Amino acid sequence: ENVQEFVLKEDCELRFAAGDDSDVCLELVKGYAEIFGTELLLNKKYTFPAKSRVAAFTWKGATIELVGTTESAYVAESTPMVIYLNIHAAMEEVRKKREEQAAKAKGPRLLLVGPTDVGKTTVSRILCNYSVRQGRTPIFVELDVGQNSVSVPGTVAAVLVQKTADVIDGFERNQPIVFNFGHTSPSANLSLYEALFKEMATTLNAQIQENDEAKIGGMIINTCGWVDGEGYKCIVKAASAFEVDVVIVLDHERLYSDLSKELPEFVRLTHVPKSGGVEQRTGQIRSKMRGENVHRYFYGTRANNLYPFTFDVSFDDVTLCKIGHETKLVIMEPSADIKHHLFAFSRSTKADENVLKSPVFGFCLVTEVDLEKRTMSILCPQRTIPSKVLVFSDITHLD
RNA sequence: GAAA
Ligand SMILES: Nc1ncnc2c1ncn2[C@@H]1O[C@H](COP(=O)(O)OP(=O)(O)O)[C@@H](O)[C@H]1O
Ligand SMILES: [Mg+2]
Repeated sequence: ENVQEFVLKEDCELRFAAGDDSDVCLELVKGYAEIFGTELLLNKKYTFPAKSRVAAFTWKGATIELVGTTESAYVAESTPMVIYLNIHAAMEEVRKKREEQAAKAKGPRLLLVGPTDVGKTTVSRILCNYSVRQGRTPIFVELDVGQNSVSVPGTVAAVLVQKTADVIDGFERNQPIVFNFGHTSPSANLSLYEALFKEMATTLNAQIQENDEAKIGGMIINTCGWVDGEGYKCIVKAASAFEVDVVIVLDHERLYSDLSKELPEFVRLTHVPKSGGVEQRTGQIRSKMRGENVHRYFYGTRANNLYPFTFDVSFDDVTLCKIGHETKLVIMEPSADIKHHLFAFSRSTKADENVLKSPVFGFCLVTEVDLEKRTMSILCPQRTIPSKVLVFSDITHLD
């Protein structure tokens, strides 16, 4: 197996992408390095799968070994990493000030905005990790229903971050708060999209009253890439609902310029460039990535294999329903057209007005519909259904 | 974000 050795000076990153076919293994063999804010352990072997795009950054200097076939691999001397560090530094300063002002203190809340493929999710992740590394537990809010790093696509979610992200597997998705939107873009139903993140914000505000460390941890809010048209007023409502202190605009000067005139004067607005290592992804790639996210939801990762159950449910034992006038519930009769669709297990016990603004327990996928036997087969993360009320998502998956 |  073929090996590549890289010497990184201080403030450089090794940018590489694993091949189309094979894995690439990475090992820090000298110095200190981090991958999107998580510290690498000396001499540990991190196996990344095909098509991964990764940057290992060092503040002090590093020597790194890559084993396996790469599509690209190079050391970059210029990065915006200090910018990202300074935003974290600034956040922690606000925390101290507010803690001292509370002899309960509320941490800073930061909204990241900008178009797709600017490294927004990556920055969110760096910022969450740096807070954890500072001793804090931030709440990561994920409003991107398309490319969601917390739950399945078609959801709006939040997780309390208590551990740095796993280098390979991202953050722990333990006990998130998940709302089912049911579409991959907000433009499919914008009034429902706003209702859901408004209920996210209110729910979060109540939950943090019972948790001092989460309250002072603050929020890092990742948004989707829809910054034009109605997408724009939606950024302003999200900044309002979550009472954000800071808006970070990534690589969009007109957007930065427009928010500067509309946001309240107390809201700090910063424009940062995208990293030279962010690469543009096609729709085929993002579609494939939505699929892998679904697969992960049920089957977990290589390091943490999850073992889901495939069992039959009677149509008499459940109620199928669908949201969408934009915010009305509709009872669905079992049909062949629900095959391959995700369904959310609602926390509402009855199919009524409560379903809309209720978070969900989790998701199943309908694999078979047996109309003659009046049963469906579902793939499910647990043994028995946690709720009898099943809410439709337009997201489909072939297992 | 998603669609073409
Ligand atoms: N500095 C970097 N070097 C190499 N790859 C990167 C870097 N920053 C981000 N990436 C990769 O680029 C892709 C897009 O990044 P992402 O944060 O998802 O962008 P956005 O969320 O704005 O669409 C991801 O695969 C990510 O791992
Ligand atoms: Mg993103």
